[PDB]
Amino acid sequence: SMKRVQPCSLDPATQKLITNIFSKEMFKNTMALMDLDVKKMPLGKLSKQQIARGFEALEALEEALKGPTDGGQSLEELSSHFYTVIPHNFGHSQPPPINSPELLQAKKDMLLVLADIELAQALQAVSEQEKTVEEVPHPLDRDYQLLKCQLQLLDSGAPEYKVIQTYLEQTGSNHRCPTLQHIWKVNQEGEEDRFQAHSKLGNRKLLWHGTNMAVVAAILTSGLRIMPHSGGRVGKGIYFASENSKSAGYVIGMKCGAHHVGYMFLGEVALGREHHINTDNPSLKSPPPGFDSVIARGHTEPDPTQDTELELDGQQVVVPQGQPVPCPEFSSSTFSQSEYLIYQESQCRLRYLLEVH
Ligand SMILES: Cc1nc2c(c(=O)[nH]1)CSCC2
Repeated sequence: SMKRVQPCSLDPATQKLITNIFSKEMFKNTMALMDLDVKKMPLGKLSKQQIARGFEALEALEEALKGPTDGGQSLEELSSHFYTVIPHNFGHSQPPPINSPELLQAKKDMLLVLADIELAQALQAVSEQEKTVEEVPHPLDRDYQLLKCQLQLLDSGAPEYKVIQTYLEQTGSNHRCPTLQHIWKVNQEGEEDRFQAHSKLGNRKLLWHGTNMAVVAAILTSGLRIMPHSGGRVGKGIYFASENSKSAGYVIGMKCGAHHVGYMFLGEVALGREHHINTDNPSLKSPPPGFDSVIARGHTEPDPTQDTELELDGQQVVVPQGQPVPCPEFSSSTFSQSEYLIYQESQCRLRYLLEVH
């Protein structure tokens, strides 16, 4: 007969977060923003098979792009097949040909977001145990438990609160300053074991990772990942910034009522011996031999003399506290702001999640 729904155990802020990151409207908004046809590709219709087939179309396009003219299919023809697999919407005009490396990576980045949307759908599937029991958790407790990631809301007087607020305020944009609403301490267990492997590795820094809302659930469940087909200015790794304003550019938020809500992570990254670069290298898949990280160095860096430390699981972790200052050694760099790169998932541990407006 009628199953009982148990009261929610979660505080209001965490309830709102959980509502936001599993929101169907949000997921569909993200798809429409990536030019996808949500009518032809419903959320409940998304499959891993479809996404794999899309990546296979992009791989064929990549091969056609990298040359030469070998008498294969045209770029228009191979685009047309991609759009059969992954329906796009451009006001019912024909979609554009995927005919440049820039556009190709954009379609790769899109499919990676769609893969993390699919993940959140699959995660929500009702299990057979859940159908037999006569009392069920509040839907938000259920969704929270699916993450298998401990979240703890921080209050104003938490040991790290002011340190994190200062990091945000001092390294964020001077005019378009993102407003802190909430901070959660993040404990994704199953990250801990692989992270402990790097315990001898010094040079740890708390670094920003801005993200769109559509991939937050996947990150909470899985950690920050190096996905096949991922890339960027410093190659195939996980990207962090010491400047909030740099990471805030990657925060795709959503309109709530009269405000715009978005999410940013702080990860503890074991950088070890750093290799500094000053020119883009999209082909990097690891640091040079003897290095543990690659730092694309910017014209500016948060004033190192203002750096502080937090103790996280018995380790000292550098947290920038200073406004960006010019670095004369990197004044001719192709990077205005630094991008911090690691090339294995175990060198980072999620530590904090911030809600910003
Ligand atoms: C998704 C994401 N990308 C990057 C950053 C980020 O915070 N998020 C900062 S470095 C440049 C790339």
